[PDB]
Amino acid sequence: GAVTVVSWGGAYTESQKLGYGDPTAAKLGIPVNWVDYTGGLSEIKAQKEAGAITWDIMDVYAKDTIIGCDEGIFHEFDFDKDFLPAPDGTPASQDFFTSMPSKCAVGNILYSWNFAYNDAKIGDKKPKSIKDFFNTKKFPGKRAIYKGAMSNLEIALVADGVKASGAQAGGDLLYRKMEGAGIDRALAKIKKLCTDPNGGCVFWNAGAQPPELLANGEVVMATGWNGRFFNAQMEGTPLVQVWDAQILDYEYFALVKDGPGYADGSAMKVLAEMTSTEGLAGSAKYIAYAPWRKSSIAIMEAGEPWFKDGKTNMVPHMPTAPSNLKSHILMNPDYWADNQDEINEKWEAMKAGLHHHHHH
Ligand SMILES: [Cl-]
Repeated sequence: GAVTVVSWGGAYTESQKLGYGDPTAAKLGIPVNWVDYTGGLSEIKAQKEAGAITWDIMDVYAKDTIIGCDEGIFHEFDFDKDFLPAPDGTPASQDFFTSMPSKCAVGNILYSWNFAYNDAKIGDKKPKSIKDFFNTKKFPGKRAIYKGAMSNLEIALVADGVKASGAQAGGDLLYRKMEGAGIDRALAKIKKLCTDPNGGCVFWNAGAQPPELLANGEVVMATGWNGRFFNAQMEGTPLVQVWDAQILDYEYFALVKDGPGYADGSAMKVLAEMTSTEGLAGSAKYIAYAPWRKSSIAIMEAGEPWFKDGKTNMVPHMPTAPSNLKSHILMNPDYWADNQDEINEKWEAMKAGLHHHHHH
């Protein structure tokens, strides 16, 4: 019987299907099918409440591993029994480079939220910083920003000169600066950008939208996920990514309880093989996302140039390359799991106000 995996579409799903889904299906004799979504838990909640679950494995935001575990949607793993050791025998828990954020999480890749511009359209002056993203005098034009508050509030505060630390024990220091007053400052900063006659905002939802909006000249700068910009670059689109105040984030799979392949073990078998050393390394032949396992990282580095063409080196494009980390923020999934409802109420009220005050 087939196992249904849910992911984010475009170049990301392609990297997963080619890197590890199709090989897993062929090896195990369990078909592996892909469904596109745009994140969150609303679809799976609706399916679960209706007693009609058709999804088996979900590729999810870090915060949603926590929420989906706490809501009883996802299966709590027994990590070293359920996931495969590295080839040398290292147990999975020691091969995955850090701890899981929830008992329901298993890592796949690391990715960055950053921004890009179209070098052929932007003009002679070239954006170089997150402050440039907000600078409508030096860089007039529309921006694309993510539909949700998550990521936007962080970059807004850093563009306001509030300091992030990047990764360190306890998470990024930025989050302690995102209490009520900091949230209000961030909302004001976004509102300012979106209401400025020399700015304005398009809110993107699907990961394919930022590169498309830039390729078509609909915005002058767009936030997005680095792998989606990378894919467009490798297709010949003259985008340039800016990594100042990039947010380093961790992606996961979760196993849906009571999905079609749950009781019979087929979904778990697929998941264990997709998240193997070889599978996670294989995905990085297609997209600039870093494998979660140390063993997979070592394979990629030793195998450079690792891109599918046998000539493009992948390490300099990775979210974790030192050059790309110089001023990064480390995403905090507990912050967003805990506070997204309260924040979203204020975020959506801000967005509704953009319309109500907008003159045709
Ligand atoms: Cl894409």
